Amino acid sequence: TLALDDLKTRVESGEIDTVLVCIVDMQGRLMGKRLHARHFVDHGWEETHCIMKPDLATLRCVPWLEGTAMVLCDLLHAEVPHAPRAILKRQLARLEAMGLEAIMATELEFFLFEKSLDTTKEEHVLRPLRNHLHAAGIPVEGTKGEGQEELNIRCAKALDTADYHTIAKHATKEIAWQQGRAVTFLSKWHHAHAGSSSHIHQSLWKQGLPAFHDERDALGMSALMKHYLAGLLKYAPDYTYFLAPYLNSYKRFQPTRTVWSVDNRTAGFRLCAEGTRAVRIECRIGGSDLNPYLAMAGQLAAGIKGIEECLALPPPAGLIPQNLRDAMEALRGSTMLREAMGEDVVDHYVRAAEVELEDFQRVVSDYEVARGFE
Ligand SMILES: Nc1ncnc2c1ncn2[C@@H]1O[C@H](COP(=O)(O)OP(=O)(O)O)[C@@H](O)[C@H]1O
Repeated sequence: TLALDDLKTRVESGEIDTVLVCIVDMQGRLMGKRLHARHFVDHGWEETHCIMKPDLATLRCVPWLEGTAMVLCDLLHAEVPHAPRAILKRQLARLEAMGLEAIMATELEFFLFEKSLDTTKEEHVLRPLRNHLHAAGIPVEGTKGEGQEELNIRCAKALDTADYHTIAKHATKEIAWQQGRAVTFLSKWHHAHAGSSSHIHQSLWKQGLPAFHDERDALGMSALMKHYLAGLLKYAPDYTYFLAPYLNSYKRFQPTRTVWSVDNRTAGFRLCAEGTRAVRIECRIGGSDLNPYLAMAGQLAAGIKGIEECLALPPPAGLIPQNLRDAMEALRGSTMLREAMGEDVVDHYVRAAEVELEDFQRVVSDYEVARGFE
């Protein structure tokens, strides 16, 4: 990350002239304004409207853009509750009031199309992606080909991980564009091809130790981790919507069973690195269309309250909402998320799901037409 005073040298030098002052919307997108950096260092970092308060800890250079830097903001006379960033921070603050620090990672998938939007060949997008992100302070492990690719970023404090996921989403679209190539984070862009997921690894820490670990434990799972996983499991449909916010999200489901497992393909929750310090939980429910903040904040809610009831952990080996109408309702009736996040926030994202279904009633798809000549 980039010191404010450091920015101000880069501005007077004339190396940086743009600061993207962003928040993150429901869709998971960077939204905001593009300030002339002189204005930003003089009164723009203070506050601007749309109110956005820049968080100078989030200030980065943006190597895949000339003269350009960015900062993420808190949206405000207090913090607006249904802002995804704010929603994730709230859960995390619960966690720290218990001495617990969440540590998280995202296996972000996408599709590289050969045409513009209008090994060597892949790397013309992937290599800059890796290199520029790394040069933005984001801890890139690398790329793995699943034209379906995947970006590995080293785990981090959950709020870091969310920012990274977001920024890397952004960088990929931009770098692909500049490379004349399309990229989509669609969970299912076609029937014939694989779904793109966003697997989410999680673990809790306390003052430095892996709270999820009992060296004692049969496979390495401590008391608290079991309560945690049991919560994720109990409330998987409550927050299915934050994993699967669009119509198209449910077509990846052709990894949806409310079970945990260390070997299964059907379990919505894989157990990784059994036996070790790096013991953690993998949620495989989300596709790559998801909002990181919300998906993270949703599970932490379920994980926290799994602990606060000392809920018991069933053996490894019902179903999550199979569509968006069901998932929306499952959120509406989520008295868990209601208390965890607030009645107003839940109602807000319920309405968000409502608008998404209604948006469908107002366009006539190609599939209707084709199937409609009988
Ligand atoms: N304790 C942990 N908590 C959360 N995420 C972790 C932890 N340890 C590793 N990870 C993350 O899990 C992801 C999956 O990594 P893995 O499947 O072990 O292959 P590799 O680590 O060799 O890339 C990695 O991006 C890594 O950052």
